[PDB]
Amino acid sequence: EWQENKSWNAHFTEHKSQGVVVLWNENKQQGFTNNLKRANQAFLPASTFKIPNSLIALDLGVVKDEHQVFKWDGQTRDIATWNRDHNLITAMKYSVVPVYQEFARQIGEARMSKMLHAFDYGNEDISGNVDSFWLDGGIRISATEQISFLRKLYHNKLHVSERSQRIVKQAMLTEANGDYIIRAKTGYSTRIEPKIGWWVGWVELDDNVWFFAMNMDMPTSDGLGLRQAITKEVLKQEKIIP
Amino acid sequence: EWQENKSWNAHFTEHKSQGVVVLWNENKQQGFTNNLKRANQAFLPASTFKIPNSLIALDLGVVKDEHQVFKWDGQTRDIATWNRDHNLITAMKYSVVPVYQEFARQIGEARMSKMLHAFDYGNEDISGNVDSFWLDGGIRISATEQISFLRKLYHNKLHVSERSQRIVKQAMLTEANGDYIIRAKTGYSTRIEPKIGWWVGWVELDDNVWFFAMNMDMPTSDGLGLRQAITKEVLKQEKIIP
Ligand SMILES: CCCCOC(=O)[C@@H](NC(=O)c1c(-c2ccccc2)noc1C)[C@@H]1[NH2+][C@@H](C(=O)O)C(C)(C)S1
Ligand SMILES: Cc1onc(-c2ccccc2)c1C(=O)N[C@H](C(=O)O)[C@@H]1N[C@@H](C(=O)O)C(C)(C)S1
Repeated sequence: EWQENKSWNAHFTEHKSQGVVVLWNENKQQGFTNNLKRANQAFLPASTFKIPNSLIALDLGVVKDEHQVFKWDGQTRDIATWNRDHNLITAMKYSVVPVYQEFARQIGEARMSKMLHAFDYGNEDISGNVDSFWLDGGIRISATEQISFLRKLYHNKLHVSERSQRIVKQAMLTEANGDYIIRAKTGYSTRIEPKIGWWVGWVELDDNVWFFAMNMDMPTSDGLGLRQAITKEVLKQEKIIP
Repeated sequence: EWQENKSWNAHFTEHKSQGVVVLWNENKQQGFTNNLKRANQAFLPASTFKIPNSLIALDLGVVKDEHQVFKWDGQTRDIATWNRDHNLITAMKYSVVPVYQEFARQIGEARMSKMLHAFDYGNEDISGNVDSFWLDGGIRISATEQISFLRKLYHNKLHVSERSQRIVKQAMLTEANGDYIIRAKTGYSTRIEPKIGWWVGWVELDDNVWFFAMNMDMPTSDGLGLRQAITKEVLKQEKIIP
């Protein structure tokens, strides 16, 4: 079952914005969205690709553990937080593209292609530069295919080791308190039209898990905070979080 | 209820191919597929677009009835059956692209877009050339979206006349005997990757209707007969046909 709930369109209208939110209730095995068509439209994943990229780099030994230091290469880039030493935890937190480009070059085309076929990930197409196909190449994924992928990660059912899956879930930690835990990854696709923002992940409660995937039109970086704000307005209306 | 049935994958691996078959049982309102992900992935419709294009041409009076002759323009093309006079029945049987390109020019961009919105047909996007957008422009549709559309046609529920719907169902007639009737349309998309074959339609029994939509990888035109043969192997396994 998928069920359409157009009342969530209010949360987008409030900000003169357009997009989709998809929720999956793990206990009841039912899905909900404001737009069934856009829920199945495939886009470039941009920084959401850092979840499968991390899994592959750990399983092949390109990354030894979550404390290994990746030293700054000395090139001043326009994002201040990229101009420093990182590990896996900080490289995911600050979406540090140059660290992930170096992992992809060491994984290589052949192993990257075989791993994405085993994950059943989006359209499985890596055409383009081995170190930029998720930003300006031929790979495409829908919000519903993001949920399918994330459910397998949650249950340790991807073909890679239990250990690789546990470390990446630790790196995805975004928020936690007495009411909920959020594990998630942001993305911003800016190189090829149409320009879109992503937020994909899940909410852990005492007795259930809600998986989510949202995308929205992002003509400039001024609206990037709306990825989390709009998603949290839907979770409150559904009584998932206070 | 959607159920995944991976035993059907044997009919694709037998012929060294890959694809999806989707079935819908009208009496039970239940669907079956070998591949839930591919069942909801969007592709160019190619010649399966002759179903909506026929419906719109009839309803606007571009085509008067099933007997009206469309005289060959006297340009020699590749397919020998295209180099002769046609009516609606023979144009759909032989998939005569040049006849349908002239229908699209007389319908025009504004009326074509309005009718695809009224039908809820795929992504409803006609961007590209008015006479080739279903071959190489922006329009996309999934196997499950082809079923939704065909169910409305079967029940005379699309927003055109009853007369337009009855004449198109006549032009779709493919096979009939004492056990079953098949109404359907073939497609073959090669202008954009991946290259795919389509077969969409339904099977009329004495007391039920089974809707189907299949697509499969088609690297050369040598495998085109597999569109029908693999679909009939699934129908036989499920005891829908003898
Ligand atoms: C190795 C250098 C790679 C840069 O790779 C990009 O394509 C990045 N994009 C941009 O720097 C932007 C932005 C913009 C502006 C303000 C704040 C954020 C982004 N506007 O246009 C371009 C071009 C990175 N791509 C994103 C992603 O991978 O999701 C990002 C948020 C990490 S930012
Ligand atoms: C979480 C998170 O937690 N803290 C910050 C933060 C705090 C202060 C400064 C910068 C970031 C942060 C965040 O925003 N991280 C961003 C993110 O991945 O969503 C990335 N980094 C941005 C950038 O460095 O500007 C970017 C536009 C490259 S995408």
